[PDB]
Amino acid sequence: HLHDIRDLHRYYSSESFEYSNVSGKVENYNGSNVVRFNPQNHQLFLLGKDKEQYKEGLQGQNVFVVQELIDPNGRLSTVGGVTKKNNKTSETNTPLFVNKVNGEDLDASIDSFLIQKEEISLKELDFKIRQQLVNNYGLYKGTSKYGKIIINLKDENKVEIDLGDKLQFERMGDVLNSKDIRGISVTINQI
Amino acid sequence: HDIRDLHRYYSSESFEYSNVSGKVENYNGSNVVRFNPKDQNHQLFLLGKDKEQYKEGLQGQNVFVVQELIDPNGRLSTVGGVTKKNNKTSETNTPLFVNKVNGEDLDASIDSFLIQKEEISLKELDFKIRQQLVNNYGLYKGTSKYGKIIINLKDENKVEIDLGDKLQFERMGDVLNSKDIRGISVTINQI
Repeated sequence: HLHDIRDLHRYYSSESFEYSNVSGKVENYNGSNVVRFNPQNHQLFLLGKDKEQYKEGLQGQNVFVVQELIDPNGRLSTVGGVTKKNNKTSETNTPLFVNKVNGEDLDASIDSFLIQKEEISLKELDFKIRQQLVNNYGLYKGTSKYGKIIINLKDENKVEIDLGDKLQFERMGDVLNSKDIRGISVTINQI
Repeated sequence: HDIRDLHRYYSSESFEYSNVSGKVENYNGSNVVRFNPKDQNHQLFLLGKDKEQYKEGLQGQNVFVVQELIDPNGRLSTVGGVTKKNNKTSETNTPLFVNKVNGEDLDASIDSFLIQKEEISLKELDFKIRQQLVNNYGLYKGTSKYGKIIINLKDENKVEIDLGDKLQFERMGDVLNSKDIRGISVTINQI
């Protein structure tokens, strides 16, 4: 897990790409499973719920990509972010709350969050949400670092994400039906 | 304001009467409208936005009631809470996020809020949320007192209510369009 406010800031401010028609075989890279592709050369770690679902490879999927590192051979490595295609360009605006506790004060704000697909990886959800927090709510700046992103799916399940560190690599493979996302409430608990 | 009084008030029984009618009048300073369904004489203080809107009294509209007191003459007094008339049963479900901030700890739940009618006074919205919280989220019990209810309205206006005290009498006449309620997110800043 990545601690340190400055490190969190840079990563969640970085550039992201989204690719379609991504197919690769499958290959073992010291332990975890991988998929190389070249639209610049690329490497995709399946080590989560995608380890299960893409256990032999990718046929034509979409991949949300955030650059973790360039490995020794020169590959853009990235974890998770795999969605289906056929993956409709469905589109849903969803209520966003940012609740900024600062000891005894509370600066609450309302926004919305535009998911642009029928299916969205928890990786992409997490990235886009925090990038919005970084840009408009001063997340990972001064005293804004700890807190949670909370996602309500069809009024029954919950998805917590601790803002204190990077989304865990294991749950980057998770996928959500956009439709089901009812809202998002973030609560930054200030130092 | 004391936490046990807030507990009592927001733990109390509500009524919503149909077809309420009466002329406006007197009572020391403030406008009121005396009405009465079977066997219990009511007195409705119009001391806010409803002071202007309903300055010639009450045709057939509905009235959300919460007993503030029983006045010297025996009339059960109540402030605000007037909705439109018909006022159909169009049913909206609307997401509810509860966030309990206990120092460095943060416990967030997800839930749903069932609004039954097409319009709804702020008074009724305020009461129904707080009651749910008092019944399911240990509000007004122990260290749970301060915080805010933040309602998100049709893309995208905000309404804050402070949990630290009873809803200001002067806003009880405010009314919301039920469909436009995107979602509520309450934060309890624990002591």
